[PDB]
Amino acid sequence: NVSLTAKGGGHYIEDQWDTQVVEAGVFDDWWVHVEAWNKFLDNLRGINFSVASSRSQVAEYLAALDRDLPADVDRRFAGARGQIGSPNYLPAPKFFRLDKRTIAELTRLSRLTDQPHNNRDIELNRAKRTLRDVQPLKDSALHYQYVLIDLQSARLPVYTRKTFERELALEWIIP
Amino acid sequence: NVSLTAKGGGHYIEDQWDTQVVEAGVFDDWWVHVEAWNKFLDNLRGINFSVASSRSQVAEYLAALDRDLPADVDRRFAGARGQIGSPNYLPAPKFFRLDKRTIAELTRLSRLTDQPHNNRDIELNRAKRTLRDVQPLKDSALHYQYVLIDLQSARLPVYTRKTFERELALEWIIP
Amino acid sequence: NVSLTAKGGGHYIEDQWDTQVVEAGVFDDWWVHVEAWNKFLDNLRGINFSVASSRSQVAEYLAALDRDLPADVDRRFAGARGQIGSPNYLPAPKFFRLDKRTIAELTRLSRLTDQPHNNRDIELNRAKRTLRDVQPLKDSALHYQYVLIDLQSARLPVYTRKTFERELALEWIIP
Amino acid sequence: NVSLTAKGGGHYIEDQWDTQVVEAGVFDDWWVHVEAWNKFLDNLRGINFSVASSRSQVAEYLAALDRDLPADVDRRFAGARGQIGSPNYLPAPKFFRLDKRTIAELTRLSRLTDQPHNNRDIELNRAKRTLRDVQPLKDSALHYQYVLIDLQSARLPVYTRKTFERELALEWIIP
Amino acid sequence: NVSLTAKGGGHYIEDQWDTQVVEAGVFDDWWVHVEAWNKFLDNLRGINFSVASSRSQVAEYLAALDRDLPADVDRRFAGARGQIGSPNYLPAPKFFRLDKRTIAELTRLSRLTDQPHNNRDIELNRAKRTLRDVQPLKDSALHYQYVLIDLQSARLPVYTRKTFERELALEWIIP
Amino acid sequence: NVSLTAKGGGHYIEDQWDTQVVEAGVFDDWWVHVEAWNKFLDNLRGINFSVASSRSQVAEYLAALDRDLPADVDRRFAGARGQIGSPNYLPAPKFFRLDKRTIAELTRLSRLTDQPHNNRDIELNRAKRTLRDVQPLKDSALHYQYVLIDLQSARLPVYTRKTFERELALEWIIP
Amino acid sequence: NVSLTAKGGGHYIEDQWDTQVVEAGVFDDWWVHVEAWNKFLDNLRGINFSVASSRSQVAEYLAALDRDLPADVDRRFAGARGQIGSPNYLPAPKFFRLDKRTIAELTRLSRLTDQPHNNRDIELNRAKRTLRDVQPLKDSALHYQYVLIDLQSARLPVYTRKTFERELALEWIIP
Amino acid sequence: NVSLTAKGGGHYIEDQWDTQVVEAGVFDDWWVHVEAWNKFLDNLRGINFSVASSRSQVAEYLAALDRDLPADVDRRFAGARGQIGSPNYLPAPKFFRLDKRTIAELTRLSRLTDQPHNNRDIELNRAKRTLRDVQPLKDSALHYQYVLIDLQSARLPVYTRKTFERELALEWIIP
Amino acid sequence: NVSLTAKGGGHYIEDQWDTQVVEAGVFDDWWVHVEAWNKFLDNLRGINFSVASSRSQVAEYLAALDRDLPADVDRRFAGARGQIGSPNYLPAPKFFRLDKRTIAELTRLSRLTDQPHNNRDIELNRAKRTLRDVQPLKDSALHYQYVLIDLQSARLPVYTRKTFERELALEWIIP
Amino acid sequence: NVSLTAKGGGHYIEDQWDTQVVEAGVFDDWWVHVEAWNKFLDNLRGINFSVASSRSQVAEYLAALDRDLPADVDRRFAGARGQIGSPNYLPAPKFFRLDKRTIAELTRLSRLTDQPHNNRDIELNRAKRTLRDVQPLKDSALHYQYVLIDLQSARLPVYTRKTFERELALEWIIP
Amino acid sequence: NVSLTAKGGGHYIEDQWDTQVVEAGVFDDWWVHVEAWNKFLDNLRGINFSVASSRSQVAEYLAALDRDLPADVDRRFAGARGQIGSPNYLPAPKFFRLDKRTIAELTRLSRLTDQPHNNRDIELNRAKRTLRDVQPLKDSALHYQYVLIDLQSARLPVYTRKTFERELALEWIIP
Repeated sequence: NVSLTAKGGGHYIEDQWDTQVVEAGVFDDWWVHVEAWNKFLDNLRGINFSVASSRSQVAEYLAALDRDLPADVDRRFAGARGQIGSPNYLPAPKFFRLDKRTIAELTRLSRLTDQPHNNRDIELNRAKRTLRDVQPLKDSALHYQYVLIDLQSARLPVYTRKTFERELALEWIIP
Repeated sequence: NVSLTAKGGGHYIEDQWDTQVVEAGVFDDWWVHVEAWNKFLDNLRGINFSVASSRSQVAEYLAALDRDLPADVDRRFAGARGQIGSPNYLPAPKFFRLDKRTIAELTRLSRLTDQPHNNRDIELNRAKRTLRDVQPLKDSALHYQYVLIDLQSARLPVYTRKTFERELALEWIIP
Repeated sequence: NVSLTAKGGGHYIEDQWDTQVVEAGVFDDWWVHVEAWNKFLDNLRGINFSVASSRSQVAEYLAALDRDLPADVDRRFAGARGQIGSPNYLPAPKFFRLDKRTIAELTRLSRLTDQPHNNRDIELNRAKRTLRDVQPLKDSALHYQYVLIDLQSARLPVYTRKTFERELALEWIIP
Repeated sequence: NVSLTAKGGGHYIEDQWDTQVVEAGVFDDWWVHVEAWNKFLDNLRGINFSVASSRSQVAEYLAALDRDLPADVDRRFAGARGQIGSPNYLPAPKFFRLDKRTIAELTRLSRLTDQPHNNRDIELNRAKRTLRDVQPLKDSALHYQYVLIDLQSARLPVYTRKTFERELALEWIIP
Repeated sequence: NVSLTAKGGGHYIEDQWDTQVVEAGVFDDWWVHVEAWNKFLDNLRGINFSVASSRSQVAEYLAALDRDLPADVDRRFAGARGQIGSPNYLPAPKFFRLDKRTIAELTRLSRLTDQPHNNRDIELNRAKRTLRDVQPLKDSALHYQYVLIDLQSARLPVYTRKTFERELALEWIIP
Repeated sequence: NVSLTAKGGGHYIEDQWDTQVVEAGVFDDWWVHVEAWNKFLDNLRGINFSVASSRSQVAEYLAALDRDLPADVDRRFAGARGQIGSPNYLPAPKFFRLDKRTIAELTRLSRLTDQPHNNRDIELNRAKRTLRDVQPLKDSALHYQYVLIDLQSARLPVYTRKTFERELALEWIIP
Repeated sequence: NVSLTAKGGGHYIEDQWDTQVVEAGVFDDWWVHVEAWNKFLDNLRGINFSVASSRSQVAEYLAALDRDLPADVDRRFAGARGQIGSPNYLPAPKFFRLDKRTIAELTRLSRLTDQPHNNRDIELNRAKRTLRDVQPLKDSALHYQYVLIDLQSARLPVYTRKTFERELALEWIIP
Repeated sequence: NVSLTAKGGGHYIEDQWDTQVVEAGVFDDWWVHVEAWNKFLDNLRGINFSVASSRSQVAEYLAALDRDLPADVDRRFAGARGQIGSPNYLPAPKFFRLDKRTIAELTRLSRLTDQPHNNRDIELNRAKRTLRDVQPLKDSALHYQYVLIDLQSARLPVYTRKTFERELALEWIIP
Repeated sequence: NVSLTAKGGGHYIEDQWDTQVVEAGVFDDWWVHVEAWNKFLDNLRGINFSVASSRSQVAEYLAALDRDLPADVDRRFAGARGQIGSPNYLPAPKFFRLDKRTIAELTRLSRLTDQPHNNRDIELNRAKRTLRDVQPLKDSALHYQYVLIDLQSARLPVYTRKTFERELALEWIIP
Repeated sequence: NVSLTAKGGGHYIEDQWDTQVVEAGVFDDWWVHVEAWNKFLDNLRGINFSVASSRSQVAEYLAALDRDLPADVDRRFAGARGQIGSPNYLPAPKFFRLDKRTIAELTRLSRLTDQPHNNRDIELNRAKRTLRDVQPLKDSALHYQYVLIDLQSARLPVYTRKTFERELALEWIIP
Repeated sequence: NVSLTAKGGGHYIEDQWDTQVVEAGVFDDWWVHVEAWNKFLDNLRGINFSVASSRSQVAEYLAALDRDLPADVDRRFAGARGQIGSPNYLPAPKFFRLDKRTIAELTRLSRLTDQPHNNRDIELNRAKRTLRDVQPLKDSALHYQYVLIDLQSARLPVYTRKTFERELALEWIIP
């Protein structure tokens, strides 16, 4: 994934594939599915700071919210299945383009949540024989509040075939 | 959800769908059902600061008060079922448009309620062998009073088909 | 590896192989497979600082994310198998050229994660008969946040036969 | 080793062998096989500082990554076996010339890793009846980070027969 | 946004678009919606000086009170929907032209509210172990009173199609 | 980027490319996309002085608000896609020419925000065992208010093909 | 590098090579690739003064932004690959000539960033048992602001074959 | 070294060898290889002042950047191997003549970096039981900035056989 | 601006444009819009002497009360839109011609308001550890009263097309 | 710049170029663009005396308000693009000839603004442990008022092709 | 440099070279390139008096604004490349003859900027434990204003081949 639409027909002319595709803004850069991005966001919403394994989640969800381009010549940009006006339509496949800027920020959260910590004092005097402290946690907790805000705030460009097609002058051969 | 009105007929001309719909102010931005927003608000009313799990609620309710556009071409904007003047009417489906501004604020509550804390001292000296303290809790408690006030105060635009139809020049083909 | 495409046909004229290949920017310098680089990156994402063996991973993954040129005369630069427009295509073999600059940085992480440490006090008083401390860990933890950011941020040149062929004037004899 | 190509034919004219070979830059100076150097480098990558026997490795690997000239008259400089364009080719034998400068640096690592230490306090109070300390280890740990960086960074001259032959005006008699 | 009226018909002749539109007083300069400006103003009214996050608001509201021209050829200047004298009218779309002068002033507030401050003494002696001071805050507080007054005082030109059309000799082709 | 419009057709006659393009005012000098410049500006609006990482943003955003000429022969100056009067138009690609003067000023902000500072006293007496001070921060804070004002104030020339074409006598061959 | 265009054809007549090439303004003097210079500049933009290893970068980047003449007879001045008007063009190889003046200035930054410092007091009283000070750092910090400004400000001559060929009367023999 | 070109043929007439070679400006005076000088320079670039062993480098690199005349009768001045216009060319062997003036300056750096120092106080009170000081280091640090600048600034004469041959009327007998 | 009336028709015969327009009393000399001049005047009315930023206003308002000729051939002198006697008329565009004399006086105010001052004593003894004095301020305060009086007093010539047309024998070609 | 109009056609007869152009009043003497001069003037208007960096501006703006002759044979004197009476006209390119007298005066401002000063007493007693004084600043402040007045007052000759052509008997060959 | 035009053809008859060239007004006397002199002048414009290293610039720029005769027999006086009327022309190479008078004056600035000074009191009481003074600086600051004025004021003779050829009866043999 984002996988989806399959090999067949063929093909992006590929005279333009490299001139305009692998050259930049592709592979180098993420694509995040919408209605897939929206629930991730609340996944981060969405976390207590901190008990471990409530921070182990940030680190993980960045992986497995699968984040790659919807097409490879041969294969088509993710598209609509079926005609309009009918019970089987299920048309809208959607994609958020993530700026280089965003990703760098996204990893920022990725290691917002990691702090080198003593917790391994619960075990020596508590299970055998004082208090834990949080200022490192908390100035990361609030840093978090801010880094997260901008991700929701800033709009990211939506893409589709009507659009990824117009957007870069690339077209899909019939035969 | 907001789900509801189903695939059939068809369809928003879709000549204008992207020009005027996915382009902005849609997907990017929330829709909250009224008479669904109203009880959420009291859900937040509505919380003691703090015993945990009375703050775990804020975080959750932001999810599952389901918050998305009432239509996708193919499908129609949420509408009235039945004719006027009759026992089966049940006409009014209503929607609050949430500003980009609001959501950012809404997450503000989302991590108003999270504070990195020591509570895990109840366990070592209390269950085995001093006092808890609240200033971090309380300046979040009052911050809360203020962030919440504006959500009730500020009116948010109500939408309906008579209105979402006029609002953006988009129309629903008969056949 | 990167291994792959096999001995046969022959061959890069080899009149130019040394003039333009072993001379520099080859052997001396890494090649990292794409869609192979992308998951490594999240491998590093991706680590807690620290419990050992969560830092033993950085050190290892630098090895075994195999990182060498896709060709040796005799053998061809990694290429596409099959014709366009058909079920068996599987065309895109991709490669990130790693700057001399990057590698030096990459090892920087390699011994970001190594710190000479006391941990071997858990054993004497804890298992027989005080607290661990983290400032060395943490100023490496944050150093980490920064060294890692640039690896994602900075774009690295993508290469392919249409491209590694044009890029250096080297060509593959038919017979 | 580097051993390899065997006695036969004969021979470097040996009128020039001493004028241009044993005189300097030969025997005096190392040769390191490529694709043999590359894995050593990660061998050093590649080490924790410190638990002993994770430092005993540096000392050893400098030996046994065998590091000597590919030829002695009688015998030829390491070369290609077989013709081009065929399944049995296996052509590329490669060599890094190591500067006098490098070796001196290489031993620098060799006794970066050796420190006179107390560790033999684990045994008296721990096994019979306080804490270990690391500043000597750690300012060697970081010294290490730097000494190692330059080894990867700096390119070292690649050599081959097309090249070791041109490089010094020495040639191999037919009969 | 200001978004609104949609692509269709076409179009500003565009023979005059650049002569009289992108040339100056457009893009370069803001447009603020009325009845959208009016509530912003009270947003600033409207702030206590100071507790942080009561100054974080000024900075934000300048963004997201969306402030751009109501038209782009192709699209029409924001207009009236429906005929006069009827239940669906909702006619008046209104716009404040903001002088170059105003914006520069508007940012003046933007960093009226930012002061480099010590507040991070509450944490060391108050949460661990004297008084805060306000003269920098207060001579910004009063500076504020004055900078804000002129924004309300000075009238800014209202615009509409009957007017933006007459105002610059630009007209909208029928077909 | 600014990337965009792709290789094809061809080409700027290139008899004039160097006489009038690489010679000066090109490569040497920035181009900033409009509606891309406008949000950057508020990005700077827009910052508190100071907590670090609220100043780390200035430094970054200067990079990645991508700032280069819209064309290279072969490729065309960024242009309009589609005919006038139709749902797919999306015509206006816009560009701010940045004076040599501006850039020098722009870097001025770039290291307005950097000050050599003691902050690393929070750690010794606060986390182990007095007040921070701001005059260096604040006379940079206000310096900032002024350097930023002129960037918004001063109009910068807008460019387009109707215009970059007339502006320098350069034209695009049909075949 | 700048490496690139390869041995073949031949050759600069070399009757003029020394009269007009090695004699001066060549080898003696740097060449910096454009679109390679542009990102370096922001590399320096671009640095905090100071935490070490944020100053270790200046020193390094001067090396490895590779800075040498695009040609050696035999080999051609870096040139365009392919014909005009076609998908494979990738024509523009560009070069900034660096004045003797610039380089001397460039090293000025090189040891702007180096200051003999006490930092090695963090370790004795902070890790075992007062404040750090910055005036040396800061009058280097501001010195920096100025030395850097001129590098962006001053235009440096762009070169190409159409130009390096005309510039010195040197020409490339066909056979 | 500079070693290189080998005994054979013979010979500089040697009627003129002493009249014009050993007499002066030879043996007495250094020769530094170019493209060998260029990387040394950045070697010095290139150093932090100070932690020891970052100053031990200056002292060393003056040795082992090997610095002697390219010829001894019998042997030829370093020359080109192969004909022009062909894949094996590798023609340019280059040499910087170092003035008596330069060398004296070069040693100036050689003991710029040496200062008699107390550092051996880290060991008595720090490892057993105050602050280090830098004014001697720093007025050597800046002295350094200046001594180094002139080495890059001042051009040094390039030499080659076409040139070392013309330069002193010395010629190489055929038989 | 004064911008306004647009390119079209054409044109001032331009046989007389230079004889009678650019020659003098045009470009050289200001034009100030009436009903635009009138509010500026009260802008200056209108200022307290002194607290800074109440004097920063004089300096600014001289800029941005935009002050240039209403026409350039091609374009017409600012004129009336629509016929007499009707709801849309909005006829009167008006202009004050500013004498060379006035402008020189106007700048007089421009640096009436600037005085080199000590104010930066509030900061050393007031914020850390006597009185400010005003005679320089006040003899500028009263100087001000007088310089300002004459600007209101002296009438300046009003201009319009009925008048700028008669005033210089210049006329606007029909076709 | 003033750059602009490009090489083509050709050419000033150049029989008269030197007799009447390079001989005097050209190169020797400045040309300042109008509508480029006008905003510079207010740039100087326009400055407070003094806080540094409000005087650093005078010095800079003299550079970069680019000030050179509009033509070099081959190239034409800056001219009008397009025919009269049409939407694309943009005719008027204008130039102020600066007397030798003016420039000398202009530099007068250039080092009106520079005064050798003590300011570097803020740092010793204010940041560690009396009043600043202004008479040198102020008699430069008022000197300024006067030197600036004459620049606005005195009219400077406007030039154009209809005029630079008549002005010196120089003409532009057709072929 | 001024270097440029290369050896070839030949030659100034050299019967007249010494009679009329090396005899006087040549070698003895400077030549400064125009459009190279013009930016130097602003380089000096252009300096604050004083902080050191803002005076170190004067001293340097006198060197490296390279200042020597455009020709040596054999080589031609700097000339035009290409024919008139064509895209490649780039004709005008220009030169200011500097009087003996000027140079002596030019060095006057050279040690206008050098004053023996105490600054090395910042270090003893300021960094360990009164005010700096400027009268020596300032009467050099103003002396500067005057010495600099005449350099701009006084016109210096422009030279070219049409002119350096006529100027001294020297001519360039064809064969």
